[PDB]
Amino acid sequence: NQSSLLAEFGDPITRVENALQALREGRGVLLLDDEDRENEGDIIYAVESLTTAQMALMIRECSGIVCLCLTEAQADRLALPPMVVNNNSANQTAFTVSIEAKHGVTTGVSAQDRVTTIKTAANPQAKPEDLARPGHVFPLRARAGGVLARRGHTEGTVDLMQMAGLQPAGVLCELTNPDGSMAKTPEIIEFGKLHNMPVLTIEDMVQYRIQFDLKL
Amino acid sequence: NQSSLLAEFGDPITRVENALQALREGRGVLLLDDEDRENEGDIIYAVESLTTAQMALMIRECSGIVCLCLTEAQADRLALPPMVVNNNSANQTAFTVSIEAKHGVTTGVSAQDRVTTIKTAANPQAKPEDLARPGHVFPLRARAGGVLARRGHTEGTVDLMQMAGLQPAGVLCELTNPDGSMAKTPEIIEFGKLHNMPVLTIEDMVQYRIQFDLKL
Ligand SMILES: O=C(CO)[C@H](O)[C@H](O)COP(=O)(O)O
Ligand SMILES: O=C(CO)[C@H](O)[C@H](O)COP(=O)(O)O
Ligand SMILES: [Mn+2]
Ligand SMILES: [Mn+2]
Ligand SMILES: [Mn+2]
Ligand SMILES: [Mn+2]
Repeated sequence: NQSSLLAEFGDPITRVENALQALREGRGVLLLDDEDRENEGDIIYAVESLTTAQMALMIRECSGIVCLCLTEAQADRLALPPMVVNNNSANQTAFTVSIEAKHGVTTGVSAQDRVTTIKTAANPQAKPEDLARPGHVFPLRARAGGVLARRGHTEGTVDLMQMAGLQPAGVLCELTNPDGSMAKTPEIIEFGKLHNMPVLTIEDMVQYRIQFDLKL
Repeated sequence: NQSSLLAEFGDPITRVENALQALREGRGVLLLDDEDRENEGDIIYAVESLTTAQMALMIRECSGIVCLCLTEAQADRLALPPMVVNNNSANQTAFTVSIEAKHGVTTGVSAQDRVTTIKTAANPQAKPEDLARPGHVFPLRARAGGVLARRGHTEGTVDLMQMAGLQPAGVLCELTNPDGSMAKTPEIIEFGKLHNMPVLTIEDMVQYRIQFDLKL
């Protein structure tokens, strides 16, 4: 069972602490949501240490649809409305209109261009016009309350950054197997081993926030 | 120079004929746009023969942001408005709001789910509600006139399908190098060799349409 499979990463508190420490060191982590939800593992990286090589890894190993998780304040600062008014997607994933950096990029898709666009959007001094729309980076609005309000990877990502003392912005992308099927827990653990990436779950995060009166 | 590099695929007419023949056989092709434009090569597949293995190849070898090129009529039939009203992206790429199949899929990202969503959207009997919005497939509206009106991969894709006698819908995604840089003409030719994919250019297509009074 999943809990058993993740015992080798530690108990849930340790799984969380190790994930926060990796983010502080500028490395990436792997977050699983609930098995009854998507049952998917996302590579997560902090924006402030994001490199081209980290972006290249997400693109060649994940779905390629790399999302920027932002606070509501930061999405508002950028004037990013939701992509659609009545979002009838399954999880109601909070996609804004997509974005490209307006300067410093060419077609927008190269790993470097995506990082340039991500760092431009996430800049606390960003202004709306720094971003052309549409583009090849996909922002997601994290709910206030984080994973204590919505058990999504979006909220997990921004919560991880805050809990780690980092700028509240991170990127994510779903781990995909070579044959196009989505990575399940055994493949996610194995990929974390290869790439020295801690593995944790939203459930670990909820327990942790609800054991250390953590309001972010 | 590029023209020289592509002489080994034939003269421009032959490059086009070989691309149309591969599509009819259900294989994929590689389309380059103008060197002064994006200078990028897209893997293109026809929707009607699209398989999970073909979708898995685009995801692990390309940007992962897989687009469905549709006619204006078909995008209208699906009630797909442009993602943004004032599109200030560089090429004014005609992104609609993104889509997922409403039935037959789980999270939407697996290669199989994307094909399910693509085949649902492209179905000539499709209705708007067959697609949830937003999602993980990105439709693009091809301009009337095709590449004789707009020299984009979008129009190249739908034009290729029509010229080949196929249903006017195809998918595309930009060929990406392992390190995240975008594939340039030498890498595109080499990738076409490996995967037995013809290579052609929008310029080949414009010449061809303007040498065989081809109005589609
Ligand atoms: O759809 C996705 C991004 O395109 C992934 O499923 C991402 O994890 C969605 O976020 P969430 O888990 O918060 O709904
Ligand atoms: O942006 C893209 C898809 O996301 C690619 O550049 C695609 O080729 C864009 O289409 P076009 O060449 O017609 O502008
Ligand atoms: Mn910020
Ligand atoms: Mn998710
Ligand atoms: Mn059609
Ligand atoms: Mn293009």
